[PDB]
This record gives sequence, structure tokens and C-alpha cells, in this order.
Amino acid sequence: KESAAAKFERQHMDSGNSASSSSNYCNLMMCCRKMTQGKCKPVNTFVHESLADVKAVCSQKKVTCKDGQTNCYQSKSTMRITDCRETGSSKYPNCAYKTTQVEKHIIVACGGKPSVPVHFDASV
Amino acid sequence: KESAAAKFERQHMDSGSSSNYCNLMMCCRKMTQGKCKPVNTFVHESLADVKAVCSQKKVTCKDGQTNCYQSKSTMRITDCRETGSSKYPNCAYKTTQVEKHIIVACGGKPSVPVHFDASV
Repeated sequence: KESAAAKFERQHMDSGNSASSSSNYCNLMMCCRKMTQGKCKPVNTFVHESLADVKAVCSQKKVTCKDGQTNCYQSKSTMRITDCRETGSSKYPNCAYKTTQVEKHIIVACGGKPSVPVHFDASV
Repeated sequence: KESAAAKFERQHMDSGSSSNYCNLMMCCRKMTQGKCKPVNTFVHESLADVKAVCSQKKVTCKDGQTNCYQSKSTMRITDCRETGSSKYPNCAYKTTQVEKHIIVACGGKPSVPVHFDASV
């Protein structure tokens, strides 16, 4: 049972986050996308291109995954992505991340039928 | 079960700013599950300052209860309101940052904020 006091803090308190969206993007997104539950996911990449363009990567340059598997593909062009990396002061449940925006080629593993992205491998 | 494709979308896709704050925070703080919460307010002062309000100006709550207190000074808050085109599960909010007095209900022992009544 969530106590009234705990409920109040969850619904109405935001003292920790900086008012700059440029800086708090990862903190908020990592939390919204459930990657801070139980443990703070160390690193994560978000892609800002269209879903169609990311799915199109599955029929582009074939490359070997970092884990030795062979269903990885590299994007023909760079894509706008955001790197979220856990900071030194991060400590679950207080997960903290540094947000970094860059434009790189991405490598994703594809699977299923039709073949779609199922794993983000890397950015080059 | 979440499919592999759905998992990729949840963990890595964000197709297409501070005006996006409410959309993300409301999601993060789990207030967009089951239905979209129409309105919500986030306080950006330290927890210690908000708790202190419980021993400041005593007022009547909007619902008629009498355990409400108002902050002696303004506080930085963010107002979140469903936009004209919000519709669960696709909740959408308008972010508005302002400085206003807050009114909260206090309860429990020690007496702490347990409900956000309004801002003025």
C-alpha cells in the first residue's frame, strides 16, 4: 500500500531534476520507458528518426553483430540519436544520466517476419 | 508478453524540448496508466520547504476539509494540463512553468503534505 506521504512525493515533487530539458531528457525518458526499474540501465540509445526509416535499416548494409550473431544491419546514413549514460552520482532509485545528442550510423539486429529491429547493437 | 519489436520501440524509439516535460514526467511518475490524469502540478522546491508549509497559513481545502495549509511565499511549480487532443493511452500535456503560492493538505504523524489542493 502506497502511503499518502509517498504518493504525494511521487505525484508532485521534482526537486532533483534540472529545469533544462536539454539536461534532464535522459533522466525523464529512462524513467518513462521503464529502464530504471529495479536497477538503473547503465547506457541506452534513443533514435529520433521515423519508425519507417529505422525499420528500413533491416534491408541495408549487412554486418556482423558484436556478439557474433549474423542478423545485424548498419544504416546507410547517419541518424539523430541520444546517448544516455549513467553518471557517477547515480544510485538507484535515484538514477541519473548525462544526455548527449549526436548524429551517427546505427547498427541494429533484425528478426521476425517481416524482419524488424529487435536489438540496438551500436552506433558508428 | 512484450514482443521483441515492441521492446525495441519502447527502449530505443523517440521519433520527432522543455514543452515536452509534462509528457515525460507524467509518464515517469505513472500518471498516464489506466487513463490520463487531466491536470497535475509539480513543485520544484526542496522537500524540506514543502513540508514546512504544513506549519504555515491554515486554510480550508477546496473540498471543504479543513486540514489545508498555504505557503507564505511563492514556489516554482510546473502546471500540466491535458491538451485539446489528448486521448489515453496517447496522453499529451501542455507544460507551464510559473511561480505561485501552493496549498496542500497535511496529515499523518509527523504532519506532512499528503495532497496537493491548489496554487494561487
